[PDB]
Amino acid sequence: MDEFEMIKRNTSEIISEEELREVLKKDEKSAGIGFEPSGKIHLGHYLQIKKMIDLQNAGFDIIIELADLHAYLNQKGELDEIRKIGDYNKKVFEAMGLKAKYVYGSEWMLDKDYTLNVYRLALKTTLKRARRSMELIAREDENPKVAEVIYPIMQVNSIHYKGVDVAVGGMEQRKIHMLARELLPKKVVCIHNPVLTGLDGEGKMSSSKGNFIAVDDSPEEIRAKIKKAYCPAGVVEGNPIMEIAKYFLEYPLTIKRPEKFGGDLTVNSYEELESLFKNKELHPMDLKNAVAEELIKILEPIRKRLLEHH
Amino acid sequence: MDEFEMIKRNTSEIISEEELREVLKKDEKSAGIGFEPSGKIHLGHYLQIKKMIDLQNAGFDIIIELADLHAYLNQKGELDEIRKIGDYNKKVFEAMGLKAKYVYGSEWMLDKDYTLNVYRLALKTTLKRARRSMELIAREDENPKVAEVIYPIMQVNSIHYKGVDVAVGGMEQRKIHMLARELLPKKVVCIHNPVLTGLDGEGKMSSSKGNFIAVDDSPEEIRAKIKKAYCPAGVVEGNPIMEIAKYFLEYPLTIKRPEKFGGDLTVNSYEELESLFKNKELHPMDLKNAVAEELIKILEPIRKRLLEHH
Ligand SMILES: CC(C)(Br)C(=O)Nc1ccc(C[C@H](N)C(=O)O)cc1
Ligand SMILES: CC(C)(Br)C(=O)Nc1ccc(C[C@H](N)C(=O)O)cc1
Repeated sequence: MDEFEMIKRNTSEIISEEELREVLKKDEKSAGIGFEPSGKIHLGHYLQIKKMIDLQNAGFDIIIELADLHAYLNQKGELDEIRKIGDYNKKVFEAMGLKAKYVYGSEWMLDKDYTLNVYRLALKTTLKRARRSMELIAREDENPKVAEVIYPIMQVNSIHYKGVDVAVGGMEQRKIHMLARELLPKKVVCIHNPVLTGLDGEGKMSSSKGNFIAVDDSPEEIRAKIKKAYCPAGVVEGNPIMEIAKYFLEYPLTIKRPEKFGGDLTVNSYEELESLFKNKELHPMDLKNAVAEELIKILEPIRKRLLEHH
Repeated sequence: MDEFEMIKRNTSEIISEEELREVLKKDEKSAGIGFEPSGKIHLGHYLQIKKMIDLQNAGFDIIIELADLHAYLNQKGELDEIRKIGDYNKKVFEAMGLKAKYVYGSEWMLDKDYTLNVYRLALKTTLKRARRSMELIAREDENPKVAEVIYPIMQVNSIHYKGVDVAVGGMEQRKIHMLARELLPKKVVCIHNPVLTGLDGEGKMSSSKGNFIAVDDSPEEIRAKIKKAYCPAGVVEGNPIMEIAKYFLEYPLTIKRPEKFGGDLTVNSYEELESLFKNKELHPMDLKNAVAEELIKILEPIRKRLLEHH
């Protein structure tokens, strides 16, 4: 692959491709993503950090916002506690191999100039639009707070303030990103990563829904989680195990199985793996076993770096 | 009257009376109101400044917020223009005889501490509540902006930040004030003045509805405005002319009229005036003539101070 196709790989959408082409030519180009600090860092975070790495390899300076005020506004607790978890997440992202500028949003979100532009943007952001942009982000609340509609403006403002050429996020960030593209003088290139399905297939992988594999889960726990995971034979869509094979595993992939079940199977691409699964040539139990053992090897250096701290 | 009854006079409500009693005892007590800067200063503004004067006479230090960022958030234009009109309004309020601390909201509304508490309060203010509190304040907008729900939080925050014991406003400010009483550690005493009816009786006196008498209107213009004004015989409620007699005129009041219409009439109180009007003992034309001529004499020193600037 070339640089553009390496950035595009395993993304849901790039907004837009020609604009990304314009960016790649620059000697200096920056790319940002922000994370509300999370008690566990899971495969959904890893997918996005993997993509920030792809950009760093393509010559981007990477900015990681530890979004403490966003988490505060989205009801994750008190600021000092959120910042502690932010610092923990930083260590995890470094353990994943991302050397970047890790910044707390509150480092600039209280500047007078920034705050004035929050108010400028509030004047151009309709309440309906702001709520639409938060539908997949806002913490469930039967009595939604004003903080919910401040949140999207502040993300747009930070895209403006930190001056990134590229914003990266999960597909759930797309409407906030389409606000930023509409409201800001410089249109940011937006790279949207897929939203992983949760292990039970009930919804999306979520830190608060307990349907995730954490990057520092133990081998036994990964095996237990994958064993129980939704994985209907032949079904690829909404299949979290097929998702993990697509987004995290390396190919060629040797799938070990007994000779009585057709013997070990070497598949050279996820597309062949999908073909072998769509028609029950590969059983869920054998897919799960290989997905488990290979995911373990992938996360091992991460877990190990984190374990060494003890 | 004593101090409490002088403050209460011609108010719609005091929240609450016992709390105001506690305040009056203090050697130092402050009272605030804020005005979005307005191209014309009208009898509605004067009624509130008259009440700030009542408080100043009762030993309050008065704070007048020229609410430039509020007007900005409520779509009155650009900040520099709004501030010009703010400075004009200050001159008008001084011409009314109020010597006070006149402060632009933007002087403190961009402080880091203030802005952080905006976000704290956004977490405790529901979007429904915030919109309810703005129903009589927000500029008409088919596509309401996020600025609309930031506005009420910022007013509450300023009540907190500027530390007033008493907040004064028209009845349309009551729901914002009931937020401040619920959210802030120190419960502010709220003094609500009536909302004057517009001259056509169609609604409330408004700077943007052209149904007002401005304090610097010329005598001929006051007469023309009062002549055309809604004033049905016997009807006192919603009658702007009866309102002006109640809130602005001094009693005893001599009402001049021809001998053929019963001759000049001296009424010692608005209550007697209301009695003489409820049963058509006093005609609208005669009420209007006296209300016009006496309102002119009341506003004359104000108009004159303002004219001297030319
Ligand atoms: C400033 C830059 C460009 Br790094 C940026 O994109 N900031 C940002 C991004 C995402 C989030 C949280 C996010 N909405 C979520 O749901 O987790 C917060 C802040
Ligand atoms: C800070 C203090 C205590 Br002086 C205060 O009350 N500020 C305040 C009051 C009213 C308004 C505007 C008002 N909502 C309107 O509709 O005109 C803006 C700011």
